[PDB]
Amino acid sequence: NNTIQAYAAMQAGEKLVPYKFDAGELQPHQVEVKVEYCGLCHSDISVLNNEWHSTVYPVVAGHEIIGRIVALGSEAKGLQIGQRVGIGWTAESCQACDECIGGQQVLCTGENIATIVGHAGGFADKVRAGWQWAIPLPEDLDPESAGPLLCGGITVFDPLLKHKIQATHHVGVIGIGGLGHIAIKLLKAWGCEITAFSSNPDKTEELKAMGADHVVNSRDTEAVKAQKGKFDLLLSTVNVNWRAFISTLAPNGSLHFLGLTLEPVPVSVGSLIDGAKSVTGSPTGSPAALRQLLKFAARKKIAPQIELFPMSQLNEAIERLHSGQARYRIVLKADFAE
Ligand SMILES: [Zn+2]
Ligand SMILES: [Zn+2]
Repeated sequence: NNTIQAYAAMQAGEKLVPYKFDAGELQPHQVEVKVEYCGLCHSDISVLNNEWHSTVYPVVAGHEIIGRIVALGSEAKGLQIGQRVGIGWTAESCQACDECIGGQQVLCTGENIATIVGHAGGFADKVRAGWQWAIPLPEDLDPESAGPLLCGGITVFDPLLKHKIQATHHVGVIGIGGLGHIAIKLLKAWGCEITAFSSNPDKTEELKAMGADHVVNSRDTEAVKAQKGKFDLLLSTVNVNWRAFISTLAPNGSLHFLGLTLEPVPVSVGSLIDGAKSVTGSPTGSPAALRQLLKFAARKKIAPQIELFPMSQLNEAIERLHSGQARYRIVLKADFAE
């Protein structure tokens, strides 16, 4: 009665394979969700490949989950069976440390668990998480495209909150894959002036229609230099000239890293000192911000353009992600036998 059908990597770099496991008894602090959709992004690939030397094999990935509650632990508050919720990067936190009790559960300094790190995620017919991390969806939010908001969306949304970004500010976005695409739509709803840095000069018309006010060839060194002093906030999605880009920050501006790149970034202290600039990063959101983002997306239409695959075609979906051709986020539709 606790069997979960899933897709797992048995070792690093393998094709994902059909995998059944015994989830054990649902614990009082947990909820169980029947998966409807699950987004796919490069953080899944990184865990599948043990890039961060934290993967427990077999690993069931998937951390952009939309589904409905099918079971509640006795400690769950505010939820009901049948309710549509989202589950993102974080599955459990301790609820009692200073960070958790003060509403920063993503910064938990006690025991905490990420959805796909030593835990089974959303590439499955059911998934479990702590009740505070099952984020209620507005009834009017399209479930098919909402999954990516729990990862790509929140990693852009949280720096907007933290840096108190307003419509008057000018924000730059470095690299426009699926993550840069979500950033542009969110920033357009925010009212900001938007510059997109792209190495593909052919995409200039599509980026502008996406909401970008300006498009800069990130390969042109002189063109990046010509952006000196413009940005209150610079959002990097990349994975590879940081002096040149720090120069494009306005006074008091921030360079903010979204995804976990492992390559160290050499920072000249003088470049931070002279303009009172900062380098920062932020995790994948606490429950209050996740709730706020879903509410905002129901009002503004920030959801990404998605390509939908059946979950039974996960390996094909992973190949599509790797091709770079996805426009713009890949989502799996759960299609397990009932
Ligand atoms: Zn993701
Ligand atoms: Zn905690």
